[PDB]
Amino acid sequence: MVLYFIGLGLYDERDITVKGLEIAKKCDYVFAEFYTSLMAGTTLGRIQKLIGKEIRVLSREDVELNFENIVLPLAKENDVAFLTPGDPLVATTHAELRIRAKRAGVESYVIHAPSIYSAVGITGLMIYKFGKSATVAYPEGNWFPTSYYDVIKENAERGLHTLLFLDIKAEKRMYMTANEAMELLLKVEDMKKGGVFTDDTLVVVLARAGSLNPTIRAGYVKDLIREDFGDPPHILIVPGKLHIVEAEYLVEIAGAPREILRVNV
Amino acid sequence: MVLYFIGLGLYDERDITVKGLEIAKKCDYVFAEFYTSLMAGTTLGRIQKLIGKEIRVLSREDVELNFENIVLPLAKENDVAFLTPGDPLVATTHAELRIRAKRAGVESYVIHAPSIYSAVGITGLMIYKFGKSATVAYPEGNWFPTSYYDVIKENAERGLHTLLFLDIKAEKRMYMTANEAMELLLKVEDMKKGGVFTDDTLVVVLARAGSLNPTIRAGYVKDLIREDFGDPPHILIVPGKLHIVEAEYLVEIAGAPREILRVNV
Ligand SMILES: Nc1ncnc2c1ncn2[C@@H]1O[C@H](CSCC[C@H](N)C(=O)O)[C@@H](O)[C@H]1O
Ligand code: NA
Repeated sequence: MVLYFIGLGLYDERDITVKGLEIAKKCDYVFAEFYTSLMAGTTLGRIQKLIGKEIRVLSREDVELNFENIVLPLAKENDVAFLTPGDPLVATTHAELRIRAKRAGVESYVIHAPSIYSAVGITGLMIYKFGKSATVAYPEGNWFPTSYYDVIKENAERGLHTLLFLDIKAEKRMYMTANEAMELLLKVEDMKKGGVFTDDTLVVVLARAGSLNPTIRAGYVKDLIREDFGDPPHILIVPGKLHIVEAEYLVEIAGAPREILRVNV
Repeated sequence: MVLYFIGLGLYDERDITVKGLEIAKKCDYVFAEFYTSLMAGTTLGRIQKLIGKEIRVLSREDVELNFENIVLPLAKENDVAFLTPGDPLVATTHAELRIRAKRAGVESYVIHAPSIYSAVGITGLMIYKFGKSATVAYPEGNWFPTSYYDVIKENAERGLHTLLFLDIKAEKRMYMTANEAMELLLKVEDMKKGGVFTDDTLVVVLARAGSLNPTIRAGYVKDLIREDFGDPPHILIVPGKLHIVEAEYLVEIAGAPREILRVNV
């Protein structure tokens, strides 16, 4: 009679919360999806071992189309777990899945886990200063999306920080690097000429959040555009005017150049 | 020989990540603070039991004024952990404590935990649509804080949602409720008369996120301002222009007025 939406966390199989692990262990069936995002620091096998249950993986179609035929039927007479990377209902559309559960007469509960939305606090950037978020998507064919450029403009205009999710082809396990995102943004700048993103723009890169050894770097596009930030996933941030405290953290912790203490404050 | 910033989670001792627990179990000394947020579903004892270590609780003054005198000295010869509610670097100034660690020659690591900042995803409001965040602070003496009113205005104009952290006076066991936040906002409205927060404003309340049965409610201020949302902690959200899919969830899951289903395009 119960369906548990359980967050897997940021990076590896230890990023799930104790609550989520123990509940997953007591469930009769455990499902998981890896199409909204991936757990770059672990594997299905490792996660299976930790939980001590076989995990049935579901595709985007299995969920978006046949969630009530695959998952809900079992949740009617058993305790079922549905695992997803990060924090459940975060940057996803699983929210409506709770409505599907309701109409099928199934109870559902959410077991939270860290999300990059909050994890980016490790960059030293104050959380309240973040504005609207966006995703940088790969252009393809005759399609060149640029709305993320406008989000940065509107945020920075109000002194707010912009969290930019980088394109990911989950099924193919292909990551867009921060380097690629920067190249894309410069190209967009060249087309819109808004003065939003240039070689002089200060950016922050967070790689492998959740890992004990994440890469946290800050500097101007001209110097970071070709830097190696390590293995994905990469997250790009375009800070607005930093607070003194923010800049100091970037310099002391993210190796930012002293120059930001006077140019970006 | 290192210092661990470990988040404890939203509600109870089990909201810590498995990563955080295993690491905390092997530390020589464990410190903590419980003034930045309220974990309404656990106690110091339970946390101590789970981690299997005695925990020395610090006050805001101990941290802000003497962190390098109390904690850092031990971290020079031992493995030390500093525990906090939710995520240690979200809506706190703890980030700066990493700079102090550096100067003391102490390497520090951060272990994330579920945060209210991402847990709001359970309201059904899309996380990317949130703008600048703010805190509703208790007025003290002749001093009546009001900036949070302008944050709402700026966000709403942009059709963005506004997350409002509520005040907390831990040493006095005072936890601002959504009801008090609302009362204060109506007062600010009467003064600034910007038409930002009135009896007809649609709001969302999330209480005790992290527990299995949090209170999730959406509705007009006139109807919710005197509603009982249960024990603290609470957060208040003033949504921007709602997406049809956000409205549906608010209605089906948060008991919102069915009329919000009719969005004015
Ligand atoms: N479990 C919870 N449920 C509802 N609100 C919460 C909450 N935990 C924190 N809050 C909100 O956040 C405020 C504290 S600010 C500190 C947040 C913490 N660092 C975190 O990452 O979660 C509380 O006063 C309340 O307004
Ligand atoms: Na945000």
